Amino acid sequence: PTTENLYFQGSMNIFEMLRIDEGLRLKIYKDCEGYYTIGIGHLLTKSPDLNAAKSELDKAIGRNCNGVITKDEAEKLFNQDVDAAVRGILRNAKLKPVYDSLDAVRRCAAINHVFQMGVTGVAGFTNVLRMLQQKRWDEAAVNLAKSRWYNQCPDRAKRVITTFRTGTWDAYKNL
Repeated sequence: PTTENLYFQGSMNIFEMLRIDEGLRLKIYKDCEGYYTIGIGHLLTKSPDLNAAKSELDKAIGRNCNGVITKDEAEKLFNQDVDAAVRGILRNAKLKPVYDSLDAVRRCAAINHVFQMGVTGVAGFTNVLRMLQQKRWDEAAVNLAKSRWYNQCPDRAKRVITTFRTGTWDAYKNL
């Protein structure tokens, strides 16, 4: 690793990680599962109704957006959504002990997983949670790769799975 390479971990954090996995879009679009999304992975609604998505958007931002937001608004919403995922882990009796056992990089992977799937989805993966607590990284990554979350939308999840396997930021290098 060069001096620059050793600096790369200091540039990565949960925000930059999710920003790479989710992208940044200023107009409502459908994600890989067909759900209306905006910003940095902000899922607006699971309803097939674009009007519902627009109503949820206006509520989230606090103005009449007509389906479009600014980069600053996307960043603000993203920070709220990341804070929500962390809070959701820490108040959950199943997820908190696993999260606490993880190193800093895998804790980002955990927050990312919860941001993408929600708390009950993540807390339902009984075997993966035990594998992570037991530091069985290869087994945890193989089992994550069986999930519908990964298999239905591999490009958004693959980086996170690698990060659970290695505890490094290597999957986020050289985009």
